Amino acid sequence: RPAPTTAGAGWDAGVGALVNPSRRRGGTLRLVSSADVDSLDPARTYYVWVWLLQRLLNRTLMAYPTDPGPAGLVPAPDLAEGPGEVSDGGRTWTYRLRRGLRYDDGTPITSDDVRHAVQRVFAQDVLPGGPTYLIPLLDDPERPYPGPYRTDEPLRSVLTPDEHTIVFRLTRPFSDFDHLMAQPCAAPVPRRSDTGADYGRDPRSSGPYRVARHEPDTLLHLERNPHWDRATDPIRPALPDRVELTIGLDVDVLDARLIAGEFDINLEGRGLQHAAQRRATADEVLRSHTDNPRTSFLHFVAMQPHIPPFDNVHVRRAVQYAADKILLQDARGGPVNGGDLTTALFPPTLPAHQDLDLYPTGPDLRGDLDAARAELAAAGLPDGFRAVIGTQRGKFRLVADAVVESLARVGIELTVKELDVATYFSLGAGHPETVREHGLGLLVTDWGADFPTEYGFLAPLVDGRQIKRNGGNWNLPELDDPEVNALIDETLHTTDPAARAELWRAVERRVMEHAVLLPLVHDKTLHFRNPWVTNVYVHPAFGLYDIQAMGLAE
Ligand SMILES: NC(=[NH2+])NCCC[C@H](N)C(=O)O
Repeated sequence: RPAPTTAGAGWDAGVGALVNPSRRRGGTLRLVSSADVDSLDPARTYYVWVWLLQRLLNRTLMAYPTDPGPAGLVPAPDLAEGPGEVSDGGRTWTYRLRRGLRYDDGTPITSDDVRHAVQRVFAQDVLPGGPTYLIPLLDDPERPYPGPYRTDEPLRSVLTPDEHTIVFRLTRPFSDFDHLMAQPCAAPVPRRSDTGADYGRDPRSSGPYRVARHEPDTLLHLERNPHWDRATDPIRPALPDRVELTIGLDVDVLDARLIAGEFDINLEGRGLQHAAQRRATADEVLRSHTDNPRTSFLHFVAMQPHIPPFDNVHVRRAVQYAADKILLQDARGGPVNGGDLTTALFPPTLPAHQDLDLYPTGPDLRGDLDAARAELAAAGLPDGFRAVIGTQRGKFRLVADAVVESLARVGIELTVKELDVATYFSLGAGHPETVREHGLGLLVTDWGADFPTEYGFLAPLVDGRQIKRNGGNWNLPELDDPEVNALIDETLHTTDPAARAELWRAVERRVMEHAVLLPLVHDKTLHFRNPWVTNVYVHPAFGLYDIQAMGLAE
């Protein structure tokens, strides 16, 4: 019976809890996406939803557990027997592999294959597209590693004492290393099957499923991996016999067919679009099949000290005070569906999350214009000034327009520069030269961490060492405060998680003191779940349903 005709578990039932629990194996899970995968090479994917799909295809040393609660944020032993063994003050990480495990072709998984996967990341000329956190942590600047296609000498910082042991000797302490071991670029790839640029056409699988067929822009079918051993996998229930992804639908077409029951779940997970949002949130039966989680993305405005007059802290504080947070949230969808207002940066899933509101916007949250004008006077610009805000067409433009309206009230006169959506991070707001070319003193953007920790969340946004001069830059103000950098370094060797949280609170406070980032909202989304899908929950590390946990009702 289609969803509109029978009530489900209830609004938000899959947020922090598991809906429709079952161990029943069998059936075909019908997934849908508006977009094709970015890559089927585990090293070359960045899409959050493809990382989710990778939980079906490939195992890793550590993986996020199948848990809707806070424990879901802590990597658990997967291919490893236990969590990474830390020595040398957070600089050496040792893992011990489970024995006798096999790929889909029946061949053995060994520590050499995990080293090979990590080595492949270095071949950015052949395998671009995935995360590269591992490179600075493992590369010797005095003796650079050119990747495994250009030399057969192994990476010197990665030891394999035997077939079931791997040791990573890092260039610096790194508290969050288990998280890097949970990313798909660290899933084992045996060198014997590594076809390099072509690997995605026929990747090996260590997970419960393997690729049966991929037809670009059309479909992806997965079948069981006959060599995966259920008894050896503490993460994956592997309930369906088959997973079939339909690719390429218009987003409203997708929502309509999903709600009609023609597909079980939206894999891409961008949420219901406006039309279906209205329909679902208004209907008592449809509400019972909907979850409204935080996505852990932050929507914010960045201000760039390299673009006068934004070099002046008082100019930046004036902007913070004059922000109409209500208007800005409304631009984000927000009378009722505009995410969650925030005056700070960390999502509330992180330990360091704190009350921090250095520039309050008045009793109605619409702006403290007196405070803003006083800041403008401090800047020597009491009547305001002219500037340019960079944005994208669409939702980001409505937000930019809300900034224009907000700031006009204190004589800050903004014009809007739109930049190409596709390349916004590579060549647009994410490229320091572009920001200078168009004189973009303000930039509208959003961000989600590549792993659910304070470092993963905040370092790319504020750490001076993370400024990407050639594009893909996420530190838009190009903040390079040695005190912030030093505090971040301290967190990375601090073993005690509580002391670590306090240091991160100091970092976030210092960042807000600089006033280079204006937080707007933490984003939220509406996911629809058909009632015959079992084990549905929003994975706290992803903000999307954990597809791999799902089954089908009898
Ligand atoms: N694997 C992921 N978490 N992908 C989505 C986030 C990618 C990147 N941090 C961004 O905000 O654009």
